[PDB]
Amino acid sequence: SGAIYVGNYRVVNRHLATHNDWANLVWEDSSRDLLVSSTTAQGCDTIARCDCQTGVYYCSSRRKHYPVSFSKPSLIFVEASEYYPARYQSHLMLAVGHSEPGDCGGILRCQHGVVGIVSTGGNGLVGFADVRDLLWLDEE
Ligand SMILES: NC(=O)[C@@H]1CCC(=O)N([C@@H]2CCCc3ccccc32)C1
Ligand SMILES: [Zn+2]
Repeated sequence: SGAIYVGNYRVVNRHLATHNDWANLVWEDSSRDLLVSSTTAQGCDTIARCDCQTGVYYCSSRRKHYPVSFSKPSLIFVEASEYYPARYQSHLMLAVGHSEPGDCGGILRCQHGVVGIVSTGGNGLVGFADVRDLLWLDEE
């Protein structure tokens, strides 16, 4: 579990969105595993606007933050899980690292701010859903 809280937005994995998220929906994209809902309180996270390929992510299944090198956001084939059939996931970045399903939502960040959140994994790989291209998170 986990979310990004920026301005009056809450960014969560679409497969973990609550009824309150769907009832206050701003934007959702199944192919990216992302959903954004509106909040009453203002959040403290800042989104990175960069092309960094090194950062640090939070792994709840180890209670640890790990430094990682990660690939550029791309269209990657992800195997079937309990939440999605086997399909291509877009805007996904991979790194070598530990990840279990419940690790989804952990933040990946760099020197500029939040880059994305854990969305995929298994077998010593961890995949992050990028949010750096969602410029509208910084306004309205
Ligand atoms: N985004 C997707 O297509 C799904 C979302 C839910 C989900 O459990 N995953 C994978 C399954 C394999 C292990 C694993 C480890 C860590 C995190 C996520 C996963 C991918
Ligand atoms: Zn950066």
